[PDB]
Amino acid sequence: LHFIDQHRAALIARVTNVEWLLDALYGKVLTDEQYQAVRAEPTNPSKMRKLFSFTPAWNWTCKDLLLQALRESQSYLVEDLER
Amino acid sequence: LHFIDQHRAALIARVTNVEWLLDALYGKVLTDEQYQAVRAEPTNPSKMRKLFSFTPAWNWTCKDLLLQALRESQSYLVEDLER
Amino acid sequence: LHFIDQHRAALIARVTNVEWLLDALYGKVLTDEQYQAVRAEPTNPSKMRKLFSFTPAWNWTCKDLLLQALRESQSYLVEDLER
Amino acid sequence: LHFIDQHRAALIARVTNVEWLLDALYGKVLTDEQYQAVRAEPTNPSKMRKLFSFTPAWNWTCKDLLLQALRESQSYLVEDLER
Amino acid sequence: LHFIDQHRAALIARVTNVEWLLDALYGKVLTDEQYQAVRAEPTNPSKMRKLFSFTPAWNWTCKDLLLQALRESQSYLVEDLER
Amino acid sequence: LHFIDQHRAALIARVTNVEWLLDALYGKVLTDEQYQAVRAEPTNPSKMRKLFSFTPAWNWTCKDLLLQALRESQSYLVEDLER
Amino acid sequence: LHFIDQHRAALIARVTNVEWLLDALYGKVLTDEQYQAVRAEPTNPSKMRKLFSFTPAWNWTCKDLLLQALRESQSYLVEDLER
Amino acid sequence: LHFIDQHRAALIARVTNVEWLLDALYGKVLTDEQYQAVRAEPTNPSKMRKLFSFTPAWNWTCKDLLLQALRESQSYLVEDLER
Amino acid sequence: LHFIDQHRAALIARVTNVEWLLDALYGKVLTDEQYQAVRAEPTNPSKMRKLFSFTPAWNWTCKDLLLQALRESQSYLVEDLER
Amino acid sequence: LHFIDQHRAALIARVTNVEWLLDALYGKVLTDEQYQAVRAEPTNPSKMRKLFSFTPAWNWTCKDLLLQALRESQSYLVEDLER
Amino acid sequence: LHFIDQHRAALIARVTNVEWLLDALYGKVLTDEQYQAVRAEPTNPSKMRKLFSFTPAWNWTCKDLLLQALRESQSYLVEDLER
Amino acid sequence: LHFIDQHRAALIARVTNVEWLLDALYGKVLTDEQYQAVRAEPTNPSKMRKLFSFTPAWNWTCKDLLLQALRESQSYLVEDLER
Repeated sequence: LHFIDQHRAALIARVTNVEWLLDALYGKVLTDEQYQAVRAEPTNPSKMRKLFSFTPAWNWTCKDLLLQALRESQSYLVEDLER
Repeated sequence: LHFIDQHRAALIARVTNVEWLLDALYGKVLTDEQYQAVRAEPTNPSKMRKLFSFTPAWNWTCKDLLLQALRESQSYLVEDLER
Repeated sequence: LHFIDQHRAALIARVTNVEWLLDALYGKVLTDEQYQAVRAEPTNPSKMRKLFSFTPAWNWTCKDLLLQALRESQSYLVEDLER
Repeated sequence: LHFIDQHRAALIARVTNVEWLLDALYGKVLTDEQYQAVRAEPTNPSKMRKLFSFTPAWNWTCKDLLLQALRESQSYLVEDLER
Repeated sequence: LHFIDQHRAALIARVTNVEWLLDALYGKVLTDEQYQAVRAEPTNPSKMRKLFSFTPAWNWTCKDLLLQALRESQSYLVEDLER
Repeated sequence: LHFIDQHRAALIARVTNVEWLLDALYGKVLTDEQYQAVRAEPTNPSKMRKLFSFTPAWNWTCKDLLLQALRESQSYLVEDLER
Repeated sequence: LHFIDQHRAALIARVTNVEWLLDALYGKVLTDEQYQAVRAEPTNPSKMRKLFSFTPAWNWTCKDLLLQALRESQSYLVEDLER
Repeated sequence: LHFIDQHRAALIARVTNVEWLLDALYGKVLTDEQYQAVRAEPTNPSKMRKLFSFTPAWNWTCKDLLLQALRESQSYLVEDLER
Repeated sequence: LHFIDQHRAALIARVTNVEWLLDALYGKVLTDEQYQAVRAEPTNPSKMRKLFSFTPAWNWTCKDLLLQALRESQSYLVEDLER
Repeated sequence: LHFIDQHRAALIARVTNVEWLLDALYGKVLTDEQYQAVRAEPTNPSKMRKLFSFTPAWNWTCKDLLLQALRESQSYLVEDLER
Repeated sequence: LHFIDQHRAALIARVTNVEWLLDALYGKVLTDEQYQAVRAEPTNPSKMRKLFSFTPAWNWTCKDLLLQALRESQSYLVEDLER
Repeated sequence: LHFIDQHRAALIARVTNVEWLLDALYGKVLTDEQYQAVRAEPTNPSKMRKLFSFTPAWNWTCKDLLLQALRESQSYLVEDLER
């Protein structure tokens, strides 16, 4: 939701489990070519910036899916960002 | 159809899968040179503006083809725009 | 032949063994610089689009060579596309 | 079949016998280079993701072969996923 | 502030962490299209010149935000330029 | 409104997001040919002068639309001009 | 020779190796500035039209050099055009 | 805590019991795939650098867990670093 | 000085670092609009001709600044022209 | 200091312990993203060139830090280069 | 010297060690921005053409430096070209 | 010789002893960086393609050296390819 827009710069610089999020978003939010494009980036911040480059087309439901995936992956990161 | 004329400004700024639409429209609505010209643009809004520059010569059927490609590619963007 | 023009959009999105086709087409249909340019692309659809960008110069024999290479590489993809 | 497309995320994170599947699929579905590429990955999820990267070119028969190999190798994993 | 106007030539040629500054300025001083246009440039001086092309519209507060981002990113470059 | 006539010279020299304004005014205040004519200019001041050349035919509502587009695009430029 | 004048429209639309022809013609038929001007065009048809814009000043020998470069680069395109 | 950030370079080069720390952190700070990736490294400094690669997402509690595991495993190393 | 008026034709055809000179002369001899106009030219000779088009309004000091920038940028070109 | 600028080409081609230098420069001279970018390069000369790409922003103190790290890591290389 | 102008087309198409030449020419013939611009090209012929684009400003000494670097890098290419 | 050009596609796909050839060619035809770049590839066909990427700069003597190394390493492969 609005969480990933409010904490965009911190999420790019601190998310370390990106392949899990990609697997969670594959098929329903991400097409195969976007998945490949994200996976082809060198480093974690590069992958996160590439993933954020697709967000303008998303509605609230896709962002909620990403937030739920983040909660399942890094529960401590979300609590740190909220706090 | 009239959908791409009513939501032109939002479609230019929010469509992120342009190569898929170009592949869908190739041969039927786009020629090879127009395809190359669109692909030569730097950013996604530039590509969308270049593609929209060809629309004055389209009839209802070509716009329907573009709308069907958009529904297949970004189903959430079309629903967000309609809603 | 006309097969690669009739199934262009499906071939860009589904071919996964591109280096084998590049090796097969090297020297007779592809020059060294075009080979390097195709290899420089990040993902498989990007490589396929780059390879297709050279096809306007080809005659029927070059397209037949590409089709034979595809049949030797992915026999199931060609049969799936034909059916 | 559609089983490996429905349970992709769970199959990536839970399959522990990848070499057996590779030997089962060698020659019929996987070429030698793809076999080497899959075997060159560090971890089991990396190998599974690399193997899944080749699936867009497969038809129903190749996926059925993979599912039969999975049933022969992990019979409890398939039953867990089905229920 | 006036600092980025006084040291424009040295800032174009010596800033090497541009993506961090772009993330810092995104959403407040830069729109999405301007962010994409800056990120589409080949080299660091090209990115810096593209970013400086937007400065005529900025007031003092935007330049202060850029200067604070620079201090957080390259503390040694700012001190070297001041000294 | 009269704002764009009072600050004409400063608006020509300082507006850096012209394509967004063109998209906002398209269809309602600008025709297609005028849109292309404005987009064909090399530099930002040239584009702004070309856009201003059409203003003698506008009423208060068109200028209000341009002002609202400016407020949405560069809120800091409008505040700097007013201050 | 007269070949490039009789097949001008098809040569503009089907030549895909333009940099090789430019390197072949450099120094003898093209000056440095003309080479830069041709190379600065976005797409292949644009490059070929820019190159053809210089031909009114050529004699038979320059066109023969261009035809020899074409045969060395694309033997199948020339054979297709002749056939 | 800040202890593992203050002594990062010394902890990379001197920790010799990495499997014990991995077992201590498994499930609560480390997922299965990250555990596998760390275990797949050749040497102890390589494993420690891979483990440190995941740290940017951690909060104070995760670092405290790592420090407590270090105290239980190497009491002499922590005392040597503190002095 | 008179050096750039004596060697105008050779300077137009041989200077290859134009953006550096533009940055050096920005603010002091060139305005923002003139900088944009020079930068918008396609090739290096076109950029140098556009830059030379502004020289009729320059005094000795501006030409001295340009000559000093040339010596800092291309020391071998100036020595070759003098020799 | 000016040592790493005087012996840049020899330092790129002869430094074999790059991870130690990266650990020594982490935090105070290198940010996390730059650290990852350097570590993501294939070979030692590639890593050295990537590290040198960040040097334009450094002052004398950062270069002195790098030189001291080099002295601690390779004492024979520095003595060979000086002699 | 005149060698690199006489064998320009063969040198663009056959030089495979470009980064060594760039390191050899850095700081004396190439500035940092030109080094970055050459380094940002995709393929070896693209890098060679980008490097050759800077040659109009060079005198005999710079070309001799490039020739000496080529002889040290590829001794067999120079001998093959000479014969 | 021309042997490694007549059998390029079979040599890429069938050579299994690449380190021996690299050791044989080190110093005389391969520089240290090229040796590292070839050794950094994942699979045998990747290593062979990387090695072939350096071939355009070789003369007949270098190719003869590679052929002699192949004959010493694989005698059955050369005999199979010849017949």
